[PDB]
Amino acid sequence: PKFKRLPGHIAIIPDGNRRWALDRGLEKHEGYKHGIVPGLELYDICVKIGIGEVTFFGFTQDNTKRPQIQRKAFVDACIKSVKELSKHDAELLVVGNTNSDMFPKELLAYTKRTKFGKGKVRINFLVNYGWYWDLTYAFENIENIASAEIPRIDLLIRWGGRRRLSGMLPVQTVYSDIYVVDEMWPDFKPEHLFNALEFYQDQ
Amino acid sequence: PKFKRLPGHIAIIPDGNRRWALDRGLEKHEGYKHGIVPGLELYDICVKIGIGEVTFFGFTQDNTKRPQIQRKAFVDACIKSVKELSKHDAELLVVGNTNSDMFPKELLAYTKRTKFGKGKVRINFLVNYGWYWDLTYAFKKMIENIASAEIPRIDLLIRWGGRRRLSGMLPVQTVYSDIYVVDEMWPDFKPEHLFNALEFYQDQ
Repeated sequence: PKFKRLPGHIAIIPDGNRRWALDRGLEKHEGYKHGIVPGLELYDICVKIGIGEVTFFGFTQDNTKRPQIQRKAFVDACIKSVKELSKHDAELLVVGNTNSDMFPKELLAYTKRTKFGKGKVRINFLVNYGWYWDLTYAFENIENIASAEIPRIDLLIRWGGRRRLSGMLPVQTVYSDIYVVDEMWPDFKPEHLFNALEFYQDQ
Repeated sequence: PKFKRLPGHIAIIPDGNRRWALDRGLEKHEGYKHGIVPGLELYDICVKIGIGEVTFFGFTQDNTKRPQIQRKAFVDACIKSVKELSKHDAELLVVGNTNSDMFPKELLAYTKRTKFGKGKVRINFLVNYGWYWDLTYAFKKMIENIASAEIPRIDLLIRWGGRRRLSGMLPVQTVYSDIYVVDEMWPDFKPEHLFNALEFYQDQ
């Protein structure tokens, strides 16, 4: 799959895990564990076609107020995802509010950017993230927002059909092209990514 | 057209003016004036359906780096838009960087929210707006003191001309806005574009 122009940095909102699960007659929370392989496959594809940088929207400060069994499933999915990717030649950064009981302690090793393997691509995760916490971070210590190490996003791709930004990195998405996949994130398909890329290269 | 629900606050990016002009065989800068009447049409529909507040994306600091001839034209069209809306039942606020040779003097008067006729709808226009200028204005709860502070949260952003982007529109107020893209260029505005956006917003 050959492309006139590619984005330097792709933002991913991996939504639709709960609907995917109910839709299969599973419990809401059971969908998140099916989100991990989609993420590794997107990572593989990005390495092969040469996407420099990928940011995943993990979970916000508000998402922690969801039922416990959901929160634990989606937290556990983000941890598995970072551990797995660290096994596979990723430069990893986790941005989120570490000053919170809801920051998962297993990811404190990744709050400063860490080369793993040949460091093929920069992968960022928003984990216990909040746009308001991100922006106000600067008064307390705009080059200085929480998410300052995450650069401008060229293309944001959202699964699960909703057409909102959900407070993902307000500063870095000011001029980003947005593509919405209707399918749920666990139903990820290479062509979803390629269709976003076809769309991007035309802009 | 019966609605169970409406957005409180609609945001309009009236894009496509140049491509529409080129497509008619005009110069690029001649599209913007074909953008004025559509705006006054959108407002009349908002007033008649009960939309409370509409914010128009006029132009940004970035947009002024374009050639003299385009800048003059989209500034004139914005000035004419605001003057025309002043004749309606609208509470008008212009927001943007007034410490600039690029802010038109004729819109300074509108930088305080001003009720005309019966003030049936709040219209905000962004004129010499920049997202960086907006966030840094707070110079801690300083997000409540950004330049666009008088412009509340956006429920629905509707962009004409097929592009799915914010072009730096109100990063704070758009954090969770629903987004509807209309492929047709802004001067090809039809009531069906607004109705389709609101049906999408409600059926959500």
